[PDB]
Amino acid sequence: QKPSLYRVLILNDDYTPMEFVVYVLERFFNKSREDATRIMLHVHQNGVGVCGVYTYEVAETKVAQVIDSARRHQHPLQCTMEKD
Repeated sequence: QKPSLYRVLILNDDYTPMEFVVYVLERFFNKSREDATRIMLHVHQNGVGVCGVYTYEVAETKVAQVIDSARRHQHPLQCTMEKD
Protein backbone atom coordinates (compact mmCIF):
# COMPACT_ATOMS: atom_id res chain seq x y z
CA GLN A 1 0.00 0.00 0.00
CA LYS A 2 0.91 3.68 -0.16
CA PRO A 3 -1.40 6.12 1.72
CA SER A 4 -1.16 9.33 -0.32
CA LEU A 5 -3.48 11.79 1.41
CA TYR A 6 -2.41 15.20 2.66
CA ARG A 7 -3.13 17.11 5.87
CA VAL A 8 -3.83 20.84 5.76
CA LEU A 9 -2.29 23.05 8.44
CA ILE A 10 -3.14 26.53 9.61
CA LEU A 11 -0.39 28.38 11.46
CA ASN A 12 -0.90 30.87 14.27
CA ASP A 13 -0.17 34.57 14.08
CA ASP A 14 -0.93 37.52 16.35
CA TYR A 15 -3.05 39.45 13.84
CA THR A 16 -5.73 37.25 12.25
CA PRO A 17 -9.02 37.38 14.21
CA MET A 18 -10.24 34.18 15.84
CA GLU A 19 -13.58 34.74 14.10
CA PHE A 20 -11.93 34.58 10.68
CA VAL A 21 -10.21 31.28 11.43
CA VAL A 22 -13.51 29.77 12.57
CA TYR A 23 -14.98 30.99 9.27
CA VAL A 24 -12.32 29.28 7.15
CA LEU A 25 -12.71 26.04 9.12
CA GLU A 26 -16.50 25.99 8.86
CA ARG A 27 -16.50 26.78 5.14
CA PHE A 28 -13.30 25.59 3.46
CA PHE A 29 -13.04 22.55 5.73
CA ASN A 30 -16.71 21.76 6.25
CA LYS A 31 -16.30 21.92 10.03
CA SER A 32 -19.13 22.08 12.54
CA ARG A 33 -19.08 24.98 14.98
CA GLU A 34 -17.72 22.78 17.78
CA ASP A 35 -14.93 21.27 15.65
CA ALA A 36 -13.96 24.60 14.05
CA THR A 37 -13.73 26.19 17.49
CA ARG A 38 -11.59 23.35 18.85
CA ILE A 39 -9.15 23.57 15.94
CA MET A 40 -9.04 27.37 16.10
CA LEU A 41 -8.15 27.33 19.80
CA HIS A 42 -5.52 24.67 19.09
CA VAL A 43 -3.97 27.04 16.55
CA HIS A 44 -4.09 29.95 18.99
CA GLN A 45 -2.62 27.96 21.87
CA ASN A 46 -0.31 25.43 20.20
CA GLY A 47 0.76 27.52 17.21
CA VAL A 48 -0.58 25.11 14.58
CA GLY A 49 -3.76 23.15 13.88
CA VAL A 50 -4.80 20.32 11.56
CA CYS A 51 -7.73 21.36 9.38
CA GLY A 52 -8.26 17.95 7.78
CA VAL A 53 -6.89 15.28 5.47
CA TYR A 54 -7.68 15.22 1.75
CA THR A 55 -6.39 14.12 -1.64
CA TYR A 56 -3.50 16.13 -3.07
CA GLU A 57 -5.76 18.03 -5.48
CA VAL A 58 -8.31 18.94 -2.80
CA ALA A 59 -5.62 19.91 -0.28
CA GLU A 60 -3.89 22.13 -2.83
CA THR A 61 -7.25 23.74 -3.60
CA LYS A 62 -8.26 24.35 0.02
CA VAL A 63 -4.86 25.76 0.98
CA ALA A 64 -5.16 28.26 -1.87
CA GLN A 65 -8.73 29.09 -0.85
CA VAL A 66 -7.64 29.79 2.73
CA ILE A 67 -4.72 32.08 1.90
CA ASP A 68 -6.57 33.91 -0.88
CA SER A 69 -9.43 34.47 1.56
CA ALA A 70 -7.01 35.62 4.26
CA ARG A 71 -5.39 38.19 1.97
CA ARG A 72 -8.75 39.43 0.69
CA HIS A 73 -9.71 39.92 4.34
CA GLN A 74 -6.34 41.64 4.86
CA HIS A 75 -5.04 39.09 7.38
CA PRO A 76 -1.51 37.57 7.44
CA LEU A 77 -2.83 34.04 8.04
CA GLN A 78 -0.61 31.22 6.76
CA CYS A 79 -1.85 27.84 5.57
CA THR A 80 0.01 24.87 4.08
CA MET A 81 -0.25 21.16 3.30
CA GLU A 82 2.02 18.16 3.72
CA LYS A 83 1.87 14.37 3.46
CA ASP A 84 -0.32 12.72 6.09
